[PDB]
Amino acid sequence: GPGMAVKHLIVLKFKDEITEAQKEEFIKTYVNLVNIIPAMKDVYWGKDVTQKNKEEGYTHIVEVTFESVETIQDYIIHPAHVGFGDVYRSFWEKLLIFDYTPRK
Amino acid sequence: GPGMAVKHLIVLKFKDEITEAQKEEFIKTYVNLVNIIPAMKDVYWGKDVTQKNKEEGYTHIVEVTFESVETIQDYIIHPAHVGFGDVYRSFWEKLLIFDYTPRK
Ligand SMILES: CCCCCCCCCc1cc(O)cc(O)c1C(=O)O
Ligand SMILES: CCCCCCCCCc1cc(O)cc(O)c1C(=O)O
Repeated sequence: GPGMAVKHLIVLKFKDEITEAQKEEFIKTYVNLVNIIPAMKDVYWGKDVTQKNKEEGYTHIVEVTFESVETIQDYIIHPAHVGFGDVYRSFWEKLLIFDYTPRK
Repeated sequence: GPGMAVKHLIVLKFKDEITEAQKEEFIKTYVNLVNIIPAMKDVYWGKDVTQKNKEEGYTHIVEVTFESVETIQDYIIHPAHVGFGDVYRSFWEKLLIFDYTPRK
C-alpha cells in the first residue's frame, strides 16, 4: 500500500519474583510511551498462552509500528526510552529485539 | 471488529550452512501451506535488520493468524505441516513459537 512501516518486535521474560501487579505497572508505563515518543505509531501486545518453549520462558510479545528504521532509532535514544530502562530493566530476565518489514 | 483471533508467531535462526536461496525456498514452500491447511488464514514474514540479540541470533519472523489455539493445533498436526516440519527441521538451529491475542 502507500504507507511504509517497520515493525519493532520485543519478546520478553519477566524475572520469576515479579508480581502480576508489577507487570501491569510495567506494561501500562511502556504502552504510555506513545504519549511521549511521537515515533511510536501503534503498540499491540499479548501474553503467550501455549508455552511451546516453556524452558526458555518468554511470555510477553509487543509489536510497535514505526515509519522507518530511522524513527526506530529516535525511539531507542529518546530520554523516556532510556529512562524506562533505568527504572524497569530490573524487571526482565531476558529480551529479544527484532526490526523487520512484514511482507507476503 | 470485535473478533478475538489468535496470532501464531514463529522466530527462527537457520543453520549457518543454509544458503540465501535455500532460505527463500523454505519460506516459499511454507507460505504455500495456506492453500492446503484450512486453519491457516494468512502469512506475513520478515527478515530482521538490526541484529541486536548477540548469541541468540534469530533472523526470520513469521506471523500467522488463526481462529483459536485449537485451530493452531489443527495446523500443527495437519500432514502437510508435519511433512514440512519433518523434512526441513534439519534446516534450523533455533526456533521459538508464541500464540497470543494482540491487545492494546
Ligand atoms: C507488553 C510487554 C512490554 C515490553 C517492553 C520491553 C521494553 C524493552 C526496552 C529495550 C531494552 C533494551 O535493552 C533494548 C531494547 O532494544 C529495548 C527496546 O527495543 O525497547
Ligand atoms: C519465514 C520463515 C518461516 C518459518 C517456518 C517455521 C516452521 C516451523 C514448523 C514447526 C516446528 C515445530 O517443531 C513446532 C512448531 O510449532 C512449528 C510451527 O509452529 O509451525
